[PDB]
Amino acid sequence: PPYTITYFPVRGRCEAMRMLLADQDQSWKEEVVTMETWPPLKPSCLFRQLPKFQDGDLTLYQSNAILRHLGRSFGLYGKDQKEAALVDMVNDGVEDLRCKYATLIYTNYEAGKEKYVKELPEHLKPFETLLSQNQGGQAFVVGSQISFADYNLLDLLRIHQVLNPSCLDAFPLLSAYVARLSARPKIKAFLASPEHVNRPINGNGKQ
Amino acid sequence: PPYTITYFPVRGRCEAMRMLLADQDQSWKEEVVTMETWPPLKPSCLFRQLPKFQDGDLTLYQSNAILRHLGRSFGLYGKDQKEAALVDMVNDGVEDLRCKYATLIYTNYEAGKEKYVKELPEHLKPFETLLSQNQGGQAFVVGSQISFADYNLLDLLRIHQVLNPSCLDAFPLLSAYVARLSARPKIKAFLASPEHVNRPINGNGKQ
Ligand SMILES: N[C@@H](CCC(=O)N[C@@H](CS(=O)(=O)O)C(=O)NCC(=O)O)C(=O)O
Ligand SMILES: N[C@@H](CCC(=O)N[C@@H](CS(=O)(=O)O)C(=O)NCC(=O)O)C(=O)O
Repeated sequence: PPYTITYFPVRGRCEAMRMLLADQDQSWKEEVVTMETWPPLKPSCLFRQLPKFQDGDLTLYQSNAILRHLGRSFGLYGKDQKEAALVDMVNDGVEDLRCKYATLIYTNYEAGKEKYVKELPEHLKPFETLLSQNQGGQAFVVGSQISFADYNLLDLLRIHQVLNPSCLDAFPLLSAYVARLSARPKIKAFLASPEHVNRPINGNGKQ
Repeated sequence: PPYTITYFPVRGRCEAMRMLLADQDQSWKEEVVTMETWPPLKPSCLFRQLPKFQDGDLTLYQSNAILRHLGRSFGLYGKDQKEAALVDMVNDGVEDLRCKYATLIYTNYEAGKEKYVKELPEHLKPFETLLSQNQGGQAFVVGSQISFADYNLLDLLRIHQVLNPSCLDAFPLLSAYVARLSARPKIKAFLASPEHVNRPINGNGKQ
């Protein structure tokens, strides 16, 4: 610690790590980058993009690398080696779908939305399946304790319910899971926050 | 162990993990899937895609989760928690470019090649820089020993020299890096093996 997140004024790729830190009782500083401060900041960013994260003397880029680091710092990475590998698997499945939603939103929202929405159940089904194989869907996506991939999947499922309000109809454990995890008191508090409610999900007005 | 890779007849998302295993003196079984056997196997794959990897009784999917699993299993994840964060970030930068190379190859090869090749220096310069900062570029991408991220970046660099043979000309540290790590005796023995040589880089004939 201390922690500082530098990012655009959107939820985007940082709302999962914000919920993690909130649920872990951490406080962090928000360095908001606007349209005017982005073109000069940009060339000093290693992969020329945001997020950027500072944790004491460590500066990190790449949102999943920031989640894996916080996962190691708070013991949110499985109870053993097999479990760590399964948490990585789920998080990459989350990242693949997060990538397709970003392409839809930012590049083909109007024409592609219905297509996207029609293929979506095949992309959500693997998570319903993991949840049924694990402790009756009553616990987390891997194991009996929360991992960084649960914050990232919770975020993904919540932005997709905005995109398509009935997308979890065929998936009961996924609907119960969104409800359960959203009611965790520090996450519930964060989701009610002005900071959370006042920023768009994405940076182009589409949602 | 034992290790079985199930995948299509290509280098694709499996050559980095094949090189890692060879360099580590491991043997593995190759289960090759074809156009005829893929449509029945596809519904049993968790995220409906290959590679699938078996390590004794652990079945994994997601190419980077498999590489992180092997990094954990073989001490190829940096010397401490800060280095592990850095290895994760490097590997995620490789995956972003790997996913753009796959879009060019599979959706836009002929029309996109020139624009892709023009933007490539900007996507390679992050790696050159990383190397500049690490023992003057004479070691690996993070620290003093190899990580799973070096296997993945080396594969990414080698398939980009096939795409555009002069791409590393402005990047002397990356150039030297490819030469150095490809000369590692077990990787060089792998790279000359018919098993490697006869496998196409991609599944559609483009390179
Ligand atoms: N792989 C990167 C992707 C980050 C990325 O795409 N960043 C975007 C912002 S956002 O889509 O995540 O909101 C960016 O900085 N874009 C500005 C630019 O490319 O100039 C990560 O996961 O951190
Ligand atoms: N995130 C997955 C991506 C795997 C993926 O794209 N798999 C392709 C094969 S390849 O492009 O990597 O060669 C596939 O299974 N395609 C068949 C299908 O989607 O039906 C990973 O990293 O492993």
